[PDB]
Amino acid sequence: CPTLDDTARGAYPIDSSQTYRIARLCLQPTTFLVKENGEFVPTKLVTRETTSLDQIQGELKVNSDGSLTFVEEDGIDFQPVTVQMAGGERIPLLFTVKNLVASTQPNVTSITTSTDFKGEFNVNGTKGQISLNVAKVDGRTGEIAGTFESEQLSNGHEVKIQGVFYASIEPA
Ligand SMILES: [Ca+2]
Ligand SMILES: [Ca+2]
Ligand SMILES: [Ca+2]
Repeated sequence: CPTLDDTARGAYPIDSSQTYRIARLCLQPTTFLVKENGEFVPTKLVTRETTSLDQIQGELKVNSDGSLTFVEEDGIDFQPVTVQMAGGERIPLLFTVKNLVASTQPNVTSITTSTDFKGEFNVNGTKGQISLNVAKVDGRTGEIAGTFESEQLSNGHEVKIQGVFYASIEPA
């Protein structure tokens, strides 16, 4: 995924008289865990081409409590991946955030390094959950970066996926 400038600093103010969007969201997985014996255990990513989701975008709606809700409306939000268990089994997994709806804490006055987005998405007839932890904000450009963790059910396996993300926020 893209990265922020070395000098990225400061919060990104949100003007309540304006509306905003996520123009781009990129998820780069660093971690695929598969449940075995009730434990999420690590696997090796075997797919050597791009495994990121990117170009994800959509409105940021304002709720009555001042939180923002991201409604995913487009993007490369689905990627088939193959991982390999320690014992050698190669499992195809579906990495996705399709139909993501994720909200911040209340009373949004600015996007900061303590902003979180939490919500749910659809994986071919079941729900997944995801948390985005913003870790860095460029207040000048609207670029943000952080880490994510999702849980879902792809191909008869309960799967956790973790990694890094980049996004850009801008007025509508
Ligand atoms: Ca453990
Ligand atoms: Ca453990
Ligand atoms: Ca944070």
